[PDB]
Amino acid sequence: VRIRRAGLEDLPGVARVLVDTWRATYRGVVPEAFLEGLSYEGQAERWAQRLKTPTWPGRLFVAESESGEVVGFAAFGPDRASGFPGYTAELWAIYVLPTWQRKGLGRALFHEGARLLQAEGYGRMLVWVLKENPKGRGFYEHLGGVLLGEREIELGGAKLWEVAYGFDLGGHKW
Repeated sequence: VRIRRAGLEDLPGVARVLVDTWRATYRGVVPEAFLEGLSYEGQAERWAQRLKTPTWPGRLFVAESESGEVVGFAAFGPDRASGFPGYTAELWAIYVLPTWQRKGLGRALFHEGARLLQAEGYGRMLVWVLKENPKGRGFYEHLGGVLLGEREIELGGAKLWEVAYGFDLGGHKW
C-alpha cells in the first residue's frame, strides 16, 4: 500500500479504522459500553477540528489500498504531558484494520511518521501503550523503543495501566 499524509476527505475512512480496530482489539479489556459508545461520525469530528487548526503541529498519516481505501492510520505530534525530559513528541495513535494486520503497514506507518518528526528535528519520541496489550508492546520492541515507565489511566470507568517506550528520534537512523 501507499502511506501518505491525510486531509479532511480521509477522516471518515480514518474514523472507521479507529472504531473498527478499537472494538476488535480492546473488547474484553475495555468495558463494552465504552466500545459500543464509540462513534464513526463524532470520531471523524475529533480529528476534523484538529486538522483545521494552523497552530496544531499534529501530523496524520494514512495507509491506502490499491483500491484507495483507508486501511491504516497513525497520528504524531508534540508530547502532550508524558513527563519524560528529552522526549519532545509522541505517537498519539496508530491502528491497522484487523484484516490488514501482519502485513507490515504498522511499521510502514511508523517509519514515515518518525522520519517526518525526525526531519522537523525532534529530539526523541515515545508511545503510550496498554500493558494488557502484549501484542502492541511486542511491536514497539521490534522497533527498539526502550521502556520508560507505566501509568494508571481510566477507560469506560476501568482502571488500566499504560507503558511508555522511548525512541531516540535524533541521530538514530529511521
